[PDB]
Amino acid sequence: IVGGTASVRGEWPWQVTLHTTSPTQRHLCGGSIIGNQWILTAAHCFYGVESPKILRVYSGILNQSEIKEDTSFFGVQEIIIHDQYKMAESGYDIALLKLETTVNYTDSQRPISLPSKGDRNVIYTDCWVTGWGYRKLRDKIQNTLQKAKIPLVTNEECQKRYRGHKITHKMICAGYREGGKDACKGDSGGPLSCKHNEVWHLVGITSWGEGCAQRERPGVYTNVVEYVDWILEKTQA
Ligand SMILES: Nc1n[nH]c2cc(-c3[nH]c(CNC(=O)/C=C/c4cc(Cl)ccc4-n4cnnn4)nc3Cl)ccc12
Repeated sequence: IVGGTASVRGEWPWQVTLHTTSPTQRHLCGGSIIGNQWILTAAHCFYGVESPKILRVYSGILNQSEIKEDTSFFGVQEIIIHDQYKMAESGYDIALLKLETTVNYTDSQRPISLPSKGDRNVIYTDCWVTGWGYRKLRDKIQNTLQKAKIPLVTNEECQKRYRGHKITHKMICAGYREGGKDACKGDSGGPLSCKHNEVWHLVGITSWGEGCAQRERPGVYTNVVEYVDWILEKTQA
């Protein structure tokens, strides 16, 4: 996260850190708890992941440094990537992780609601991007989960900033005209969380952008509301 601040313990309890363990253990991507056995994340996270066997999902983490050889984690039973996914910038950047067991929810590990039936035309004005990603293009994974408030932009404005890409209704963009706050490398797969009537909703999944926090280059997120039917089909199968 560029231009962000440190979170405190319990602040973003749906946020997970997805680790790979091959060839060494490290943070790969963010994700969001959406059910007791379900994480929603980005499809691009699994480029070069040989199988679910090497993945570990950690919940209830503020600092990457908390994770040691005895820290509990959830195994991944299945990775469900959207069947139309090819590359982040072309869309369908969405994946479900089915966990090997159920999360018992606690103050530190909580679900976030999907955008609700009947809310398709809500204007979200309180949206936040979170993660352990870089603070600039050439950086490192951060120890403490970072947060930044970022305004949504219209798809029409977003398309005008990305004339080399197809910005579709299945994407949502967020950024400041003058830049300075954004997601960056290592934030992908995590949430764009928006609060409406004091309830958090998973509005976006961090996906891609041109640079990080540049002027007139909003971050591009998977528009979760346009995948609710897909999510419900996969999580009810
Ligand atoms: N353990 C690790 N050390 N170093 C790492 C790097 C990565 C990593 N992830 C990605 C995937 N993209 C993203 O996370 C977010 C992109 C991104 C998203 C928005 Cl909304 C706006 C601008 C973005 N931009 C970021 N950079 N150019 N644009 N690329 C890299 Cl490289 C993952 C893990 C580690």
